Amino acid sequence: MEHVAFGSEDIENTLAKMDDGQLDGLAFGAIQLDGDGNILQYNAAEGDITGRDPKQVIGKNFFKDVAPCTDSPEFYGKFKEGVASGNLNTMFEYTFDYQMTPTKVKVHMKKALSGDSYWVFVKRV
Ligand SMILES: *C(=O)/C=C/c1ccc(O)cc1
Repeated sequence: MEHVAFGSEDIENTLAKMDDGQLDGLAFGAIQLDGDGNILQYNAAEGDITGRDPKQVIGKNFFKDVAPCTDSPEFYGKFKEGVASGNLNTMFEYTFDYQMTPTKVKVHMKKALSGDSYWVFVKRV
């Protein structure tokens, strides 16, 4: 397991250093999106929660295709606001329920160090 806690203050720095196998070693789900919501990275822990194949969701749109329950002011709205302001860093509870059993989670969204890149981190609650 990679030695990284969900919600860490410097999580973006740690993950900037990681390859795919490393991201798959995290204790929590990790998705990297571009500013339009297209899926750049998706780790094994996230697929364990959602039943999505991390190898195949890459390239799809998280808000339009994969996770319509997040296409809402409460999730997508916060993403959009943080992308626009340039300082995305927000945490909230949510329920994921499209093509998976309804699952309560805690979500942390945070701007990545690489350009036009934004993390969505997920753990069960
Ligand atoms: C609601 O439709 C949420 C769906 C979902 C959330 C997170 C994922 O990684 C995959 C699907």
